[PDB]
Amino acid sequence: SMTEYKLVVVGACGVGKSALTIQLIQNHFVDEYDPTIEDSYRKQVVIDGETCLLDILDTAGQEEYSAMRDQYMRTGEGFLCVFAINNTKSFEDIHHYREQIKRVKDSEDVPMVLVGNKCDLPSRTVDTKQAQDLARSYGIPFIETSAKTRQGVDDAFYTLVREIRKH
Ligand SMILES: */C=C/C(=O)N1CCN(c2c(C#N)c(=O)n(-c3c(C)ccnc3C(C)C)c3nc(-c4c(N)c(F)c(F)c(F)c4F)c(Cl)cc23)CC1
Ligand SMILES: Nc1nc2c(ncn2[C@@H]2O[C@H](COP(=O)(O)OP(=O)(O)O)[C@@H](O)[C@H]2O)c(=O)[nH]1
Ligand SMILES: [Cl-]
Ligand SMILES: [Mg+2]
Repeated sequence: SMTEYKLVVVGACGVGKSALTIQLIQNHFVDEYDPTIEDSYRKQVVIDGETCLLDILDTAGQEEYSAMRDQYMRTGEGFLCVFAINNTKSFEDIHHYREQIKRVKDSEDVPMVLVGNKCDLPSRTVDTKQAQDLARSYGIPFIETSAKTRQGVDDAFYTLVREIRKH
């Protein structure tokens, strides 16, 4: 049988959670996808010779989902923690996303990948060095992405599957 992986995409409003997810699922860039929509998407992929069924939850942090947030997160096997390379606040928020994931999962060994999105844009305010130092402090990988060009997007999700395997 195919190995099934429940992945959860988190991070500040506007970092590109939806754009990243829709690239993997539908192979196109969506400009300004409805920021309020939270849904799960399924995709079959081959990673290192293993057929994987991915169930990806694209979080939107809306008030209507707030009561059930912990129940939705607890079934996640791995988390993509996304910031944008032109938004320092989204990078500062990463340690808070990790605080909440560690709380819900009651563990410091939750499979996780740090993702720096929008690497196509010129006006960078967070360097790869900063993100790699943060990832190293957590013992997790860092992957740079552009949801616009699709560069690195699959590497981010596939890296998270490899982290879930180690767990
Ligand atoms: C464009 C809309 C959008 O993408 N988002 C809306 C807001 N959102 C979000 C926010 C905000 N603003 C937020 O403050 N937090 C919380 C909460 C509610 C409580 C404590 N810390 C945070 C941040 C700073 C980590 C969000 N948390 C989560 C969330 C929660 N509650 C959780 F328990 C987890 F285990 C998570 F993995 C997790 F990520 C989410 Cl879904 C969304 C926000 C961002 C998205
Ligand atoms: N140039 C560029 N724009 C992006 C990228 N990813 C997302 N966007 C845009 O950034 C905004 C926020 O993206 P969205 O996917 O809605 O973020 P979410 O709130 O995290 O789901 C939208 O206007 C997207 O079109 C990227 O890699 N490059
Ligand atoms: Cl929430
Ligand atoms: Mg979204």
